[PDB]
Amino acid sequence: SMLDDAKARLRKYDIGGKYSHLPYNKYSVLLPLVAKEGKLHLLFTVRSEKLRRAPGEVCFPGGKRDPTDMDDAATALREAQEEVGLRPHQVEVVCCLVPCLIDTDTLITPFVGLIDHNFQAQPNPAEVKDVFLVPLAYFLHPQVHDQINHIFEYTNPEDGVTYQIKGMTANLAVLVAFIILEKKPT
Ligand SMILES: O=C(Cc1cccc(O)c1)Nc1ccccn1
Repeated sequence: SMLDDAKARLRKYDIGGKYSHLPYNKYSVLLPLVAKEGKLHLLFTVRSEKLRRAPGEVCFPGGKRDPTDMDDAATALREAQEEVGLRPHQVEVVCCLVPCLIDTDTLITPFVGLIDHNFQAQPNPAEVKDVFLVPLAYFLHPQVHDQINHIFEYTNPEDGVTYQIKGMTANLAVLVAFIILEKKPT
């Protein structure tokens, strides 16, 4: 099946806990996969304009590890719950992708999660201005604008709203699309 095939692909890129004990400032992100209308989508947040770090930018749910977290995957799930109301029973964490090094002292670990079909986002307005889906296949043929670094523009055909996706967020979206969608019969 589509979901079994995605999980099987994702598992081949799982690095697991290999890098998780290293003494960094630690953040986790959830790359949330949603199946709608026969296709896979990624769920993105738009950060509240109130936030000091990157107000109004598109990112994945996630945040800083805290002492309660049993592991890095727990960080991502805790933060996703706080930000968009995703409950742990509504997500299956399939794997841990390549961590992202930033600022010399920070390590961001991404987890891919399969999201339950009955989940409906409840944006927490103190943290999240908007939540939206992008079809995973979009990231294979994105609409690119050079700002000189590359920015994706995605227009939701439901309402005509355009979102800008860039940086680590855009890079991780492409990675997940390659992993899941490369080399498939039609
Ligand atoms: O803070 C995060 C996770 C993260 C961590 C490092 C980089 C990044 O782009 C994203 N995501 C968030 C925070 C508030 C509202 C929505 N989403």
